[PDB]
Amino acid sequence: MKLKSFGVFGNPIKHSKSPLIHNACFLTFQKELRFLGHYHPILLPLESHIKSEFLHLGLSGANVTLPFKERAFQVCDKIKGIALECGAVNTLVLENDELVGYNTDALGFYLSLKYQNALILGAGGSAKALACELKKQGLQVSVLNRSSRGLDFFQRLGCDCFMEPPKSAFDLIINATSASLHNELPLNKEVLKGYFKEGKLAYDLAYGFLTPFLSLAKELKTPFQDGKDMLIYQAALSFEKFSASQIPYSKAFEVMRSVF
Ligand SMILES: O=C(O)C1=C[C@@H](O)[C@@H](O)[C@H](O)C1
Repeated sequence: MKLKSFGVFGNPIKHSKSPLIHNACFLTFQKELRFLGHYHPILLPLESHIKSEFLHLGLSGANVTLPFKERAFQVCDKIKGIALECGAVNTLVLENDELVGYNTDALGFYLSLKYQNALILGAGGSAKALACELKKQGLQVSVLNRSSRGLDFFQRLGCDCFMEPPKSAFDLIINATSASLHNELPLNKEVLKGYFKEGKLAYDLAYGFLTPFLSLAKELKTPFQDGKDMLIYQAALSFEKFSASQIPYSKAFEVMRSVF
């Protein structure tokens, strides 16, 4: 069989479940695809650069996760699709000797959501894609962080940006904190409790464990959701791109969800 290599770049990367779900898809769709893909986790040092490694490893495609999504937007050769407005790339595909960047987090998030406004905690690649998607949907979006990082990007989208927690009710409260595993509460406990009591959904991008952020929502009987569904939808969308759009995301999603 013709073989193709794929991977996920991140730091850390041990917890990624992308290899498990992508490999299940490559194994079954090799008949329709006429090639056998294999997907591996790739721990990249914080300063090494993505493009050199992508090419050296001979990859046909890759995902990018924390803390490299903004860098991926900068180093890819061409940005296509909604990524153009996300300031972040989580999917790389080698197309006619160009490293092309896409963003499947935006739509993956949308599809994961079964709301009028949202508060996003975070300023990295994930937060950026989510802000882009939520503004596109017609929600009011507030972004809360500890510094002015990413201010230009979020303000140009039309988001309200804060460093002090805004005294407002939010339908969605989203933990998209950057370069973090989400083991800790991202805000003061009482501040979170206040938001959760007036909120409709507490959403955390972390998956594989119940984050303290989600636990607080659970304890308060506020609806909550971790990042599993988003992971699977964004992965299925990436797989569609890895297949050169021959396998639609709906088909990859079914296989991926089952194996996860
Ligand atoms: O944990 C993972 O494997 C991933 C998580 C998200 O950041 C995704 O955007 C990324 O493509 C893969």
